[PDB]
Amino acid sequence: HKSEIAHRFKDLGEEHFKGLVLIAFSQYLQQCPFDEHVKLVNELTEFAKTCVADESHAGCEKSLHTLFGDELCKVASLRETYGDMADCCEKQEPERNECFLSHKDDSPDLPKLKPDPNTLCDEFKADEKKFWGKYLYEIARRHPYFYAPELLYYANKYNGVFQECCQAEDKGACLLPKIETMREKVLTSSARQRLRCASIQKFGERALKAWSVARLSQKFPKAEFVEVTKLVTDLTKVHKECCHGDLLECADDRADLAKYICDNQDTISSKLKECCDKPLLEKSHCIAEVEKDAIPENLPPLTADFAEDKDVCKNYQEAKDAFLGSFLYEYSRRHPEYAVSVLLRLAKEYEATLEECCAKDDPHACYSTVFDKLKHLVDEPQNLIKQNCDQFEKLGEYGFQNALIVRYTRKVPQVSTPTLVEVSRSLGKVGTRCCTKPESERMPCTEDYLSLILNRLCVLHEKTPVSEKVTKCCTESLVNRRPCFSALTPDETYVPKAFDEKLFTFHADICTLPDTEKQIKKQTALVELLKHKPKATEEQLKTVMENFVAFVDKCCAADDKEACFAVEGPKLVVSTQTALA
Ligand SMILES: [Au+]
Ligand SMILES: [Mg+2]
Repeated sequence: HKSEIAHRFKDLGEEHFKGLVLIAFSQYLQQCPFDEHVKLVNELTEFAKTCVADESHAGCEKSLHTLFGDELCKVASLRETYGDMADCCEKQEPERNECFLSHKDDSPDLPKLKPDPNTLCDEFKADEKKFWGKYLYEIARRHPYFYAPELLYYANKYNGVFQECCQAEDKGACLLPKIETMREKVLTSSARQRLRCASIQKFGERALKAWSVARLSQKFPKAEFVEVTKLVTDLTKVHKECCHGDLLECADDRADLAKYICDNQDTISSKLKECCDKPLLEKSHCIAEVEKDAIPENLPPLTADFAEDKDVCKNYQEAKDAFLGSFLYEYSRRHPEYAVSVLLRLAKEYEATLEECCAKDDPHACYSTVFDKLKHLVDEPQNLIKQNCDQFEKLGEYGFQNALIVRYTRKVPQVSTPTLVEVSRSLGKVGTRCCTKPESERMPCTEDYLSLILNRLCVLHEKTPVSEKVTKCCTESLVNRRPCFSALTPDETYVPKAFDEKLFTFHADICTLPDTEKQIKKQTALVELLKHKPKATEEQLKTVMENFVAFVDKCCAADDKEACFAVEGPKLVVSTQTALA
């Protein structure tokens, strides 16, 4: 293929090709209408055909970055709509693309899609392929780093829901639990992916390679260290690809990996037959979430290769990363039950122990007892879960969430009120995800989800920074991010924010609000309280929360919504300044 774009079309087929390109446009230019995007997609798609006929046509030898980028620069409303993004056009590739990426909005502030059974069913029966595409649109433009192939898979599943439910009688009661389930999976899938993109973009491939080794050695402990390095290499490239935005190349390599993995399951995992039956995209999804394989029986103890062994310092100096990779693998395959995040912590620690012990007099005497500083980092996470699950069960979801709001607002009062609300809400849902799960399954479940959610915090923060505490924690480590935040305590350095009455005014429009957006208004007010009076003991906040509730309820159900929020509102406000010294 003297022509990359031709290659892609051949390799992917029109349907997906057309999808991935719409995703890309939707991800770079996030506030453009669906229509205007569809347009560009066909333009690029027609041309793609030109090149598959004539690999030698003018332009075909151009990179997919050049090509796609040139198209972006032709959008006429682009400076108007996107600002300093228009300036990226003045630049050569690959600086141009890099500039485009950096203008991707991680918090895009677009209407929260509140789905109507009846109307959505109409669009489906009408245009199934436009409906599918508009899904692709609306997700991708809200998740500009969403793993492109996986979002294809999700559009599929979304179609499978609507194709089935619009024929049931009570369409709504059929589909609405289904769209709700998926939604969580999609946000999880988004979160996971943005953490992959932040690994590479902020800590190098090295970082994301290790994230991999770990996870894969757990999935396929029956695989050689050779195999796993091949497998990793491949999957990192896919992820490097989807992150820098060459989505077609991404979707390709990923499918090539799926093909390879099934073409080799004999030297990877017994758990693969079920996956290696499916259609293209279903297959890859199933491989991702495969059952782990039984750990091989008679493996030596670790303590033999990496502590008892004589020439460990030596091997470590010979192939720094290989040796360390080796560790990560041997340790990862043995212990499926550890969280990935923990396993990697063990790895950096091991690295630290060797790096200190090697430049010493009697290096063996020093490193012999590494598995000692090592056990010490499997217990640290273990006690802080105990508390959380003790607290979740004793407070319920929304209640635990509010406790977290308080802890976080104290920890880093600096951070944007909107961020603290969204973050604390997600740390909350972790209770309901994990504490339910079997006592010993607990710590890994929580370690993974916190990994994502904390990254979300770092991602919103890095953009427009405020807390050196947040930044220090976000940048100093990737693995030790979670401990780093637990460590933080409130700042006597924090001068309390002044009283602003608009932060604690409640209009009769609090009863219009849905349950979710109702708690948010409430939770926001909690933050703005803790921000104004940071010293206030939960003693007081207790009756303050009981008080908003004494009031929201007394008016939202009063004879005249407003005459209440009118007079009874200011009452509450004078109240709480008398309440909080
Ligand atoms: Au636009
Ligand atoms: Mg390329």
